Amino acid sequence: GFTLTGELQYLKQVDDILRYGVRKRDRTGIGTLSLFGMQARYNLRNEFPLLTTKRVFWRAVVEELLWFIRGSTDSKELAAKDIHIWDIYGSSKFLNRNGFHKRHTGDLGPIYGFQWRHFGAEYKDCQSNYLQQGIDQLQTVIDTIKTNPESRRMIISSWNPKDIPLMVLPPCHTLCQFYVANGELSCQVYQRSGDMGLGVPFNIAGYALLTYIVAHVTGLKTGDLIHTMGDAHIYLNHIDALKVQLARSPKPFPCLKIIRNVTDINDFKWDDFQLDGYNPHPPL
Amino acid sequence: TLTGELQYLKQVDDILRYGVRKRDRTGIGTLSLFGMQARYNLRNEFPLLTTKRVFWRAVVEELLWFIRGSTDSKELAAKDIHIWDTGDLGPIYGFQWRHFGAEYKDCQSNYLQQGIDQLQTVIDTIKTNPESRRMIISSWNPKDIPLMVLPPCHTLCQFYVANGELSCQVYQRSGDMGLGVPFNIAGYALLTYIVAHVTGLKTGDLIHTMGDAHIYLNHIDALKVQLARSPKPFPCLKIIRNVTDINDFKWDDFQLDGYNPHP
Ligand SMILES: O=c1[nH]c(=O)n([C@H]2C[C@H](O)[C@@H](COP(=O)(O)O)O2)cc1/C=C/Br
Repeated sequence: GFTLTGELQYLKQVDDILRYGVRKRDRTGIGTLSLFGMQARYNLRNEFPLLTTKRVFWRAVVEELLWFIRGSTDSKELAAKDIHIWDIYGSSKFLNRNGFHKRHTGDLGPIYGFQWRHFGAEYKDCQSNYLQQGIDQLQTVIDTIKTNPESRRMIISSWNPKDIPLMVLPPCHTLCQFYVANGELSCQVYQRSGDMGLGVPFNIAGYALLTYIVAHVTGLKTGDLIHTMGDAHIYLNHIDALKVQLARSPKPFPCLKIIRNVTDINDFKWDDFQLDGYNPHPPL
Repeated sequence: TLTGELQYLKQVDDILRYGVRKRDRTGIGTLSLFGMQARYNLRNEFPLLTTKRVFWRAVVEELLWFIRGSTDSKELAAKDIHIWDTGDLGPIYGFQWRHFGAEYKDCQSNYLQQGIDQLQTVIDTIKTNPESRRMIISSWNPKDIPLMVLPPCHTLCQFYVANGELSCQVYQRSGDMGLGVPFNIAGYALLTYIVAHVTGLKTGDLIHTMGDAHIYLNHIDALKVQLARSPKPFPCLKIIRNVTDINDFKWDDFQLDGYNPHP
């Protein structure tokens, strides 16, 4: 291979946004450097693509995925586990200032988890029960992988325009596609908007984890994660930090082991995962 | 740092040299690679492949068929274009582009003001919030998919403005390099030209992303021939009339110059 992969390509990406990126006025008010249309390959064979040049909150990644898997959209459940990444959007101050004054605290609307397990259902609130409503994208993929893995139609999309106005924020990782070859599960994720500073390393971990999880329950080996994105951007108030992180040579990716033989997609716990060798670089 | 049609050709070559044995949905064998991407420049050129003649008139008429939200294949046959061959194809691209989330009945029923007009929405957003990262047209509707004759290959696309130029990245889940992909490239390259013209913007890049990029085992020889050929300079597409309405485009409004494909 003469083309970069893994954390080298990620760093290759932030570098290009730093030299060729375009300054644009962002929704949040603060400016960003932007490039459009990127793609990075992350090998999943015998290693886990958890970025090492700066520490990734691994436990939040795990809990958020299981939070997606159970169809949940109540940020309080994450905060009940000291995972406060969605707390801002669940907070009462945000909900009222953004037209969601009738919704109760934590109600994130029809976010990822809802679209994953019940796409098409009419959303009520994060407390409601929606079982056997909508379309279970996650479970149809698992069924298709077991029945007809040659399929090129194994996709999970969160982009529901009809439900989007109810969402606190449009799905950044809009969809992913699974792919099976040589009894080896692969997964490409399309990310419409990717903040290189915060979200992108967090998402890469999640969809790598998701591929590991699905490949687990389907008896398949993990192939590759392909991280495709649209508006690849770097917030201007992060440039100084990203250039310091840029000089760090990334360490060997860690191992991921599942200590239990989970057969049910909903039956995964935080205590099921073993991460060996994660020795990221010291903070700023 | 590989430009133009050579991007497509290297992709073809890679799936032949590095491609994986994977079975097609119909039973035939294919060579496959998961995850690819190509950047086609739209500045003073149009990425219509030259190493093989592409059905230019169906690219245009199908798009204008998508734009007016038609799911009737008889509408394309009425212009001697039968690439979709009574009539009712189910809630395909046209119904998803203009009426996403509406209740589909048949190809003759009316869906105006029903569902969500993604196409006009991204148009409005370009004139209003060109810095938006949410300008997306998705054709993937798990609800309506079992009623489609064929699931959408081009799942979605995202538009992007920078320095007055309009760029589009399209996600194609499944790419037959032998036939589909070339027709598809020009399909979304043409789309960018249309939305740019309406919005008054320039044309940036078509970013072409693929999932299962594959080659059928019949087409190997016929692609080994095409790869032997030398690429030729891309044509120049000119929108000859000043159209303001996305629905006001006709075949006569397009002038394709300098297209010299191989036999
Ligand atoms: O636009 C296209 N481009 C393409 O390559 N193809 C090709 C891609 C693939 O071989 C086949 C689609 O079958 P599945 O992937 O669903 O099993 O047709 C098809 C289309 C039309 C889609 Br409607």
